[PDB]
Amino acid sequence: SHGLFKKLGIPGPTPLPFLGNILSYHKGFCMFDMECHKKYGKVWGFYDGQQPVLAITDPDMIKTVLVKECYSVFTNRRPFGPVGFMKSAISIAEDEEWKRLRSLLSPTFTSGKLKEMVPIIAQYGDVLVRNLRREAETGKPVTLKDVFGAYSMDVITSTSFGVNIDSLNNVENTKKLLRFDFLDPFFLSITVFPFLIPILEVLNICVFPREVTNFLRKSVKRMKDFLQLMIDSHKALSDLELVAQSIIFIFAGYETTSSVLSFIMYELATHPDVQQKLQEEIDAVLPNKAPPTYDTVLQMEYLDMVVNETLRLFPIAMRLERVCKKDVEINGMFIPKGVVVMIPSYALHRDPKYWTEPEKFLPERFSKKNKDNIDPYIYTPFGSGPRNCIGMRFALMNMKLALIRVLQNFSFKPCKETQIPLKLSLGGLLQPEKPVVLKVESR
Amino acid sequence: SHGLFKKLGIPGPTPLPFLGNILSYHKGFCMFDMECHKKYGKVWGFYDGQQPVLAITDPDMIKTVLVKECYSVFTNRRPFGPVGFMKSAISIAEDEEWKRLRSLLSPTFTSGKLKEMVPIIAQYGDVLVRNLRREAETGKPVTLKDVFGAYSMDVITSTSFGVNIDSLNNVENTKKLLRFDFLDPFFLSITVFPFLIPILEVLNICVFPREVTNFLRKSVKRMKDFLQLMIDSHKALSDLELVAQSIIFIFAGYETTSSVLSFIMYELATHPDVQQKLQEEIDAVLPNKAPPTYDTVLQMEYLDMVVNETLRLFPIAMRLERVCKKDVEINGMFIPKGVVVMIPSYALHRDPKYWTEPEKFLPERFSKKNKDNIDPYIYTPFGSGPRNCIGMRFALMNMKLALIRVLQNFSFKPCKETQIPLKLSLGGLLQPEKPVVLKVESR
Ligand code: HEM
Ligand code: HEM
Repeated sequence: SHGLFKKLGIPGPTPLPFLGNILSYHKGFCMFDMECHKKYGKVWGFYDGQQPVLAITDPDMIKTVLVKECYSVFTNRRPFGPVGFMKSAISIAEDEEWKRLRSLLSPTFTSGKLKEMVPIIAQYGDVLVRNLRREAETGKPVTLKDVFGAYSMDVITSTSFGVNIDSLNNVENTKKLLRFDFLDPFFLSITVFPFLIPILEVLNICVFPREVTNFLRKSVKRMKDFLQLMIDSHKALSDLELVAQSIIFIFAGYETTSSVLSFIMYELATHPDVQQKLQEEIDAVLPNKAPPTYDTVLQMEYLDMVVNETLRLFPIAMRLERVCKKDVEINGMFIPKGVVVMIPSYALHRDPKYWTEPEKFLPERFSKKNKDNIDPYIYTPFGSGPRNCIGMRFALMNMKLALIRVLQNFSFKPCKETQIPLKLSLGGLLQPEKPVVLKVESR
Repeated sequence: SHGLFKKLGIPGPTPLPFLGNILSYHKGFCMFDMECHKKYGKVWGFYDGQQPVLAITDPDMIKTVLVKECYSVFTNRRPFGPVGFMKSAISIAEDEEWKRLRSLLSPTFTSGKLKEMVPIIAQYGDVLVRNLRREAETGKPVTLKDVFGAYSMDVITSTSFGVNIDSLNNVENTKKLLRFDFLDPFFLSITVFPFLIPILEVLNICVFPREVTNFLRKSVKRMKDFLQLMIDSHKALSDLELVAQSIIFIFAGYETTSSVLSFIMYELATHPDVQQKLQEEIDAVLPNKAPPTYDTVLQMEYLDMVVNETLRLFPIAMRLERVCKKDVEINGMFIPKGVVVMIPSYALHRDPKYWTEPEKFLPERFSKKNKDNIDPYIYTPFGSGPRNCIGMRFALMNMKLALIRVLQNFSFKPCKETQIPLKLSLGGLLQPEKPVVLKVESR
């Protein structure tokens, strides 16, 4: 299989037997994508073990894959690995099963359901503030991912299950047992030995820990709006499949939001003029520290620009991927069946062809003047098409609500322990090498 | 997975952990199907390892599976196992790849191409006769599968590749290395360890021997009408995929025809009145030992009845199977995705509900009077629907041509070594326990 791109005339790094190009992931696959783009141009191919992967960067071709030919050709992501019952999670499911799950779970994220959650998640924005004042009087720098993770977990639990637990002063199975998720050498052996995935499945081995899953399974059992929207009810949902969607939302609510929130606060700390301008917008829109509402959040243009520019620099998804279901010929190029088509979001977000000074944090990229010159298929922090991020609206609103409440009360500065410039971890996930610590001063 | 049929309300034999019901194959799976039909009625379910299999016997439901819902639900047979490049063989391919192969190879078996082969395969019918006279003068009984296999291999090679080799006096890679195909304990371990199939594939392990495949690969290479119909040319064929179809046809030409021919000659030997009546029809239609033609073969009604009644007693395919592609509800019954739907041809052919005295060889079942009372979905020796036997017309013509030439010259009788009644082998394939030996006397 390692002669595919050579026969297609498609350039790429020469693969090694068995391993493919996975050894070039020593720099992390975000640096691999950037170097491959620089060296091979618009399109290139490489191998994850034996799996051929075709990387595309042309906006026309990206839109054809993500949007135009989603249902007919590019329906599914690359198979997850040994999952067990998590095969029914929406982000893992394939074909008509995903179509049903996407249709059944879409009502959860409507702007009507979104407006209902804002009074619920503003109560934790005040607990988050009080928790911040505790360490603000301490005088020593704060670890943001701890307090933001507690906030994000509190928000996702109550909005999903209606359970209200202050995480910082306590909460274990969730959060404390949701974090885990290591960069094991097991995942590397999965791509080198993908033929072993059916072995681990029959041994009831899964990447998820069996004790937390059975906790949620029995947690939702004694639980007898997202939890309501599935219960009150294509085809009706199942009990064990009920739990699968909860794990995704919990992980997406906790891990994603709190990681991006820490990146934003880092950028605000290292750019005080941006922090001051954002604080001035918040005080103008919400005079006298008025509580943020659904409609006031949507009125803050500079807040939207700061969130967007941070998601440009740190697209936590790093890559978009779709499995080619059949032989196709897109935009003048032929894709054989079984090839994983990959869009390197991280490299595209930092490409000098579309971004001026791409490494610099400049929110004015997303101003109403310059936003029209931004291609929606180069800048894809939430993906695109029918399989984009279903919680995009919730994530943006959840992050902005936390940012407003936090900046109304505090200003953030670098401390002696702050890593400047921030160094990204090379172990897969888009996270800082050192945890982000910042000085917090009450306004 | 072993609780599926219990939750469906579908009866069946209680499966063992890991193994399923495969231990009940000690009697051979043809006896297993007959006993299950007798015990559980119209429908039942069992497990090949972890694989659930649903057996159906209602003619309405069979027609829905084989004919009505072939392209939408029941397109593919159960996956073959470790195949290697033989995954592109038409009888193994799935979905649109099978559709292309079925469309590209259908012109091989037209009645026009069939009429062209009759003058070609009549030359071996005369070599077969001369070979038979040699052992007829010997005076000792003859092993039919040897002389019929040589004939069938000669016919399939010349009709497929245009190569003309007298097999009996010689031919090795083909035939002598085509037979092999043992009832290994490896196939049993395949169903118990179906998760290991991707392991054997990556180790370049296949059920087919690697030396014969590369012989045909290089045989057809120096070969630079079936071989012509693919070369002279949906999507064009491939070199390594060229060889895959040749292996199927060679195996189907050799193994299938010669096994059924031996069953027919056994029945003729143990029913002299049937043999005499058939000989009288052949002498009436072809006076003075006239060579059989395409049109004279189709005129022999009693010849057709004898072939059909033998295929009722010995349907060498034993089972028809289709993988359920999606959740469906057929004829008032719900089939979940991934269940193998199986039609037990052997048991249906010997069911007292449709056949009087089912164990008895009675060609008058298929007379023009009684043939109308035969359901085409109970009697399915060549399958049915778009995925039936593509070589049905060729096989029937090839067998009848051999039978005519053989019975014009010889009469067949049991000898002291003849096994009466014939005992079927319990090791999977529908073949006699003892090889069929018969006394051959020149007319
Ligand atoms: C800053 C926060 C987030 C970012 C940047 C983000 C980004 C993404 C991206 C890029 C995808 C893949 C899109 C594609 O393949 O085209 C995705 C998928 C998904 N996200 Fe998010 N996401 C975020 C937060 C969330 C949240 C808070 C939730 C739920 C509470 C969520 C639920 C999902 C689901 C269910 C999918 C899979 C959808 C499907 O396969 O149909 N995400 N996300
Ligand atoms: C007495 C002789 C034969 C019998 C009883 C027989 C029976 C069958 C049956 C029952 C099937 C499966 C049908 C289904 O699944 O519905 C089949 C498939 C097939 N047979 Fe035969 N067959 C015979 C001879 C031959 C010959 C001589 C050839 C070629 C030279 C051949 C080529 C094929 C092929 C290619 C398939 C698979 C077709 C597909 O999957 O589309 N068969 N046969």
